[PDB]
Amino acid sequence: QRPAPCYDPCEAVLVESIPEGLDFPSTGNPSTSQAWLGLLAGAHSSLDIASFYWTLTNNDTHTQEPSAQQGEEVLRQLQTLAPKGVNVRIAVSKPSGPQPQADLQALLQSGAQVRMVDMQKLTHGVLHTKFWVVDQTHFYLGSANMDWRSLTQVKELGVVMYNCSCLARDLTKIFEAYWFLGQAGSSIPSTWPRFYDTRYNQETPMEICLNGTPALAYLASAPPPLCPSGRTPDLKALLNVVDNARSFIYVAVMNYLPTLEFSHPHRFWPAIDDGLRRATYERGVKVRLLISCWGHSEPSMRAFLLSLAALRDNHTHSDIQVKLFVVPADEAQARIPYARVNHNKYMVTERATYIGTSNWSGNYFTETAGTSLLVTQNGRGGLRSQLEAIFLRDWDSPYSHDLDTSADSVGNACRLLAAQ
Amino acid sequence: QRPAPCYDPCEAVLVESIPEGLDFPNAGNPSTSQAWLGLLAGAHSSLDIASFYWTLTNNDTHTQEPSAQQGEEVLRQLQTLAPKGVNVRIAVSKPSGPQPQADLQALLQSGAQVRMVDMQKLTHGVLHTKFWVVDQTHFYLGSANMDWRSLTQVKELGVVMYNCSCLARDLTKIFEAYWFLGQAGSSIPSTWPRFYDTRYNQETPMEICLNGTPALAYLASAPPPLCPSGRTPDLKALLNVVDNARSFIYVAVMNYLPTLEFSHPHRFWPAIDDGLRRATYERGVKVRLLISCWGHSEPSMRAFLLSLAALRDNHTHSDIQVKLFVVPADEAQARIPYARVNHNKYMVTERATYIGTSNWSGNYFTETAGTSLLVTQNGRGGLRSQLEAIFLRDWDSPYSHDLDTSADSVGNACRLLAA
Ligand SMILES: *[C@@H]1O[C@H](CO)[C@@H](O[C@@H]2O[C@H](CO)[C@@H](O[C@H]3O[C@H](CO[C@H]4O[C@H](CO[C@H]5O[C@H](CO)[C@@H](O)[C@H](O)[C@@H]5O)[C@@H](O)[C@H](O)[C@@H]4O)[C@@H](O)[C@H](O[C@H]4O[C@H](CO)[C@@H](O)[C@H](O)[C@@H]4O)[C@@H]3O)[C@H](O)[C@H]2NC(C)=O)[C@H](O)[C@H]1NC(C)=O
Ligand SMILES: *[C@@H]1O[C@H](CO)[C@@H](O[C@@H]2O[C@H](CO)[C@@H](O[C@H]3O[C@H](CO[C@H]4O[C@H](CO[C@H]5O[C@H](CO)[C@@H](O)[C@H](O)[C@@H]5O)[C@@H](O)[C@H](O)[C@@H]4O)[C@@H](O)[C@H](O[C@H]4O[C@H](CO)[C@@H](O)[C@H](O)[C@@H]4O)[C@@H]3O)[C@H](O)[C@H]2NC(C)=O)[C@H](O)[C@H]1NC(C)=O
Ligand SMILES: *[C@@H]1O[C@H](CO)[C@@H](O[C@@H]2O[C@H](CO)[C@@H](O)[C@H](O)[C@H]2NC(C)=O)[C@H](O)[C@H]1NC(C)=O
Ligand SMILES: *[C@@H]1O[C@H](CO)[C@@H](O[C@@H]2O[C@H](CO)[C@@H](O)[C@H](O)[C@H]2NC(C)=O)[C@H](O)[C@H]1NC(C)=O
Ligand SMILES: [Mg+2]
Ligand SMILES: [Mg+2]
Ligand SMILES: [Mn+2]
Ligand SMILES: [Mn+2]
Repeated sequence: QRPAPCYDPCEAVLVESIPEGLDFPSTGNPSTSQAWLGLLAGAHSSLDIASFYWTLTNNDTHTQEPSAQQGEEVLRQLQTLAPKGVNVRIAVSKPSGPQPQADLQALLQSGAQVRMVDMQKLTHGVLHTKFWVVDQTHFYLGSANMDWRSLTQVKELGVVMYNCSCLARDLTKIFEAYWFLGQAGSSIPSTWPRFYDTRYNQETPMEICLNGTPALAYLASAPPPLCPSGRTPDLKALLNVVDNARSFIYVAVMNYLPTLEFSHPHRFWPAIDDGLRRATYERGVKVRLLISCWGHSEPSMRAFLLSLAALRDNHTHSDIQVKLFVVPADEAQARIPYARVNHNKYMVTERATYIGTSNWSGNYFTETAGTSLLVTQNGRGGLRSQLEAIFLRDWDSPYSHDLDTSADSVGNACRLLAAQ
Repeated sequence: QRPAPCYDPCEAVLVESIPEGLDFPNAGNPSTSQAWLGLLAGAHSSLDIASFYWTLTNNDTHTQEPSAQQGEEVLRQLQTLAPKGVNVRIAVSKPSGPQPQADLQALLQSGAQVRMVDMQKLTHGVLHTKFWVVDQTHFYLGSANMDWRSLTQVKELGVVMYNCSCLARDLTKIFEAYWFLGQAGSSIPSTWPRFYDTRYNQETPMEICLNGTPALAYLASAPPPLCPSGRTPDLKALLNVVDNARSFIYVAVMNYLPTLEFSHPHRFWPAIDDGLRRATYERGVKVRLLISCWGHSEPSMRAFLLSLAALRDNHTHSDIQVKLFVVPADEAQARIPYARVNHNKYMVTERATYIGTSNWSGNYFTETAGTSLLVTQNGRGGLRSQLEAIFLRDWDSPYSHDLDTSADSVGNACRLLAA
């Protein structure tokens, strides 16, 4: 019945990017930059990267920002891997139109292998997933793109799992589907071959030793056409955490919208929304939704968030709260394209950890590629409590604002607030 | 494979009860009282009544109100039918606990047949339906209970369909299920016998001649265990109207709650709520929900109504609006038990009419008995526009209030306002 357990000494580390000038007067996590540099320096045999886009340099973004140095160093170290014998495979989303690929050209010339995946053709989605698998042993999974802005100008949340080969090998099965689909002539197979299958899923998670105590872990993926036998869909894994919570659900995600954003005519998509309403009304669960806001936020988000916030009622014990996280910007930072936003995508409850790559609207679960890590672990003081502390740090910070906040007071453009 | 059309000269009349003191300047339907007295006077062979409870007299309600006299006259006329040869059959919900039944005892003594239906035992619900079928030819369907207060002290909305035997016989099939289950030793049959089945439903409605022009009509019923082959469930019919609307949905219902109420564990029930959200967001449908409010209103409705009201956004063209209809009550009116509230339960769109007996929460569609009339009819005017005109009269009146209105300022106690 149950699959084999894992004997590897798995260790998980939450890693963040904190934008320049964002201050939290309190503990510290290793930075995305530091963690990535360490992974690269120790890579000896293989590196697989699932990626959305590559802008690791100032030239890529047509900027002259000092704070692009960290991404430029990442690209410099990446270029050293293939010449020293590491097998580098990079899957990247096919861009919407003509676009130079200076980073990937440089990596190809160093000996890395690169394939573009045309998710638009295959599923009408895009390859939005961000992860690394290093020597079939460690992996990074999280919000940070292959982007210098993802290190110093955008807030990111991810995890690095070290020394955990069983789960690294499991994640590689998700990578291999991108790798297969990046080849000329590819199409979605009606049945994925058995070597894509996994035994480790919602019904039977992987038993691992995580920081020296037992834990249950599995990896979910999207979209459904890429799901082989045994692989839990991302949406199912997410809703299972929501449905199982009995005390609180804390969600930090850049975008939340109960719609199929890009499909015509536009379509209502209440899967997650009704899950949250069911949790608070049926089980008294305290729901806190921390949504990001910047100049590029879809303004239709505001009415849907107000609709959830209205479900606060002392007598039913319904208790959903919404705040908007806004990264401030000064004049120089405002000139950097697509920067100064909180990019995290995660959920934590009193009993479970969910760390994802996708924003929370319907296309990310039906058409677009993504991956999430799901962990449960008995006891206190582990990965789950560390992620809860990050959430509460952000939730309580001066960068989080109620929906009635004056837009002219938050330090960056925010479309989801009124002038009132 | 379409079923036979009806050849009867069907004629529909909307009938209301307007509580004493409720004024609408310059807005003219026969009252429930008048319509019921007309049906009783003309009845020559049969009267079937589905009913929730009977309090047609002052003594029933322990009051001394002159406005009870219309209900008392209805009871006096009901007592004349069986002695004159009319077969009277009355189905009534079994009360929660012991209660006197003065009205039904008087009707039994006159020769009427009365059966009490234990819906609590059968389905964990109650027999909430209100309708009359007269001479297998006419019927009343609507919100009014067999209650003197339903004539003069509560606002009611119903319809009388005259001269329409095909549809009246169709409604009797729903009555016959109540009538069977009100017999000692009854149980829900695993399959209902064929004589309960109907051919007229959402997929193939009855073709009738309604006020001289073609129309499509059918009758939906609740709960599912009482549905024989062919009978559309109330919830399916309701959601079909919501899902087919392309311009507006106007709903006037006493209670709206997206829950399976008084269930513990509490159960969320978004069937209708999500249909309205889908309509406004996907199709740009303008939704107006007119919910009643009084001192007995369940206070948890407020958060769910505010949650719908938040979905108004210029650029998505989402446009849901909520108001509360409050019937004023002075200190004398407030001494009357369970009065001074708007009882209507109906929905109208730019293309369809829905008139029901149930409030809009989950138990009414899963466990409790109810019935609704569904009509579509090509053309301007008609029943549909008459019901729309009633809705807008109420919506625009000084008795309808936005959810940010002070609770001091609506003329009666209202639990859904913050003050
Ligand atoms: C499961 O197991 C794993 C593996 O063991 C555990 O992960 C470990 O967690 C440790 C936390 O106890 C963590 O410890 C470090 O965390 C922080 C990261 O330090 C890094 O950055 C520092 C600062 O870098 C800035 O400054 C330098 C110079 O000042 C600049 O060059 C640079 O550009 C930056 O601007 C460096 O100084 C470090 O050398 C390191 O590179 C640090 O904050 C920690 O140090 C201090 O932390 C406390 C409180 O924050 C201070 O009060 C105290 O003085 C410490 O000096 C510390 O170095 C481990 O790094 C991490 N391991 C790995 C491999 O990442 C999981 O926690 C565990 N989970 C459980 C138990 O649930
Ligand atoms: C499909 O066909 C059906 C069948 O014909 C149509 O139904 C008919 O609709 C008619 C509407 O034009 C309607 O006509 C009358 O409607 C009103 C109701 O009249 C009744 O009540 C009056 C009220 O008087 C009482 O008022 C107080 C209230 O506090 C009482 O306490 C007290 O007892 C008073 O007596 C009575 O006076 C009437 O005798 C009657 O019982 C009336 O207001 C209408 O009268 C006005 O209009 C006429 C001419 O239009 C004027 O001459 C008059 O002076 C008034 O201004 C009117 O008589 C029919 O009653 C109704 N038929 C049935 C059987 O119900 C549907 O409308 C049709 N649908 C469509 C879409 O076409
Ligand atoms: C992953 O496993 C390696 C072993 O392969 C760990 O490295 C050892 O760490 C201990 C404690 O710091 C040292 O005593 C050993 O000398 C190290 N050996 C080697 C070969 O490096 C490493 O610390 C583990 N990583 C994490 C994050 O737990
Ligand atoms: C229901 O059917 C009866 C029977 O035809 C209709 O009553 C007739 O109406 C005409 C037209 O006004 C009168 O001239 C006749 O005298 C009536 N006959 C009888 C026996 O009453 C009646 O109008 C129909 N519609 C309604 C709403 O009752
Ligand atoms: Mg999915
Ligand atoms: Mg039903
Ligand atoms: Mn769980
Ligand atoms: Mn319709």
